[PDB]
Amino acid sequence: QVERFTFQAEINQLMSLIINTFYSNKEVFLRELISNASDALDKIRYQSLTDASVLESKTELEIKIIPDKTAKTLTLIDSGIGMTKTDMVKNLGTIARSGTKNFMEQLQSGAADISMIGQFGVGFYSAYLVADTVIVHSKNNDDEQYVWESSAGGEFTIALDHTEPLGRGTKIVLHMKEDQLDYLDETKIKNLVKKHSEFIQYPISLLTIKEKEVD
Repeated sequence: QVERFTFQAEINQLMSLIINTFYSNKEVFLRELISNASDALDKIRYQSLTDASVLESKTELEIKIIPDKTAKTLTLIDSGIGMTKTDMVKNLGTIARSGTKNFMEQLQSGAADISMIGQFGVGFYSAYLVADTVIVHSKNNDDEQYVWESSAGGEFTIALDHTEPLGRGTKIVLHMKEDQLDYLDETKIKNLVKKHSEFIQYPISLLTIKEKEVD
């Protein structure tokens, strides 16, 4: 069963700004999503320093990135703390901090730019610089696996997830814009991932799917 929600007014505005106005360093999205993956890993790691048994659902702490030219998708998977269902509504549909609300005014005035979005915990929405639709699958130790989706337009959905179990963590699937497809190209994505993960302390693996006709 599919459950439907409205973005908080500010999140709608953030998303319109990202979708409808111009910004020339769209590649910032990758920095933001890798940073979010790192933070979720930090969090499970932190818990495990008290109770190593929290890692039982999935023992590796790593990040995987999978460009798929045929599906037109860029997938980023981490084995971080994951989000419960309520985590997901809170984190991907709302703003918590008043600081985040006022940053939104600074941003919308043009005084701040999109690249500082992470300082205010909404770096995720930068995915919409390069993607028309975003799917987030997540699994936290204290809840079931859920799947969130939004193509923006003021609304998002959440459903029980019946796809491949993560064990623990988050998988973000960006359905790429027609014009932003070179982010799926091997050399470009390799360089970008390298550039934007230099201080990340978790292993990051990049997949390359090659497809050749056999003659």
